[PDB]
Amino acid sequence: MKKYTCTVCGYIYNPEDGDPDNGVNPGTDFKDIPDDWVCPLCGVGKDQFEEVEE
Ligand SMILES: [Fe+3]
Repeated sequence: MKKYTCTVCGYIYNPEDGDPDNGVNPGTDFKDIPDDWVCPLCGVGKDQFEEVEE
């Protein structure tokens, strides 16, 4: 829950929005995101994501 950083490129993930365009429905917790999922426009993979305190 809450938003999250990428790691370096600068693509903050928002769970309330999800990333449905990429395959992650809205309301998907960053933890629940499949490890097969990757940054929308960056090539690294979900790792070392800091929580964004909205
Ligand atoms: Fe990225």
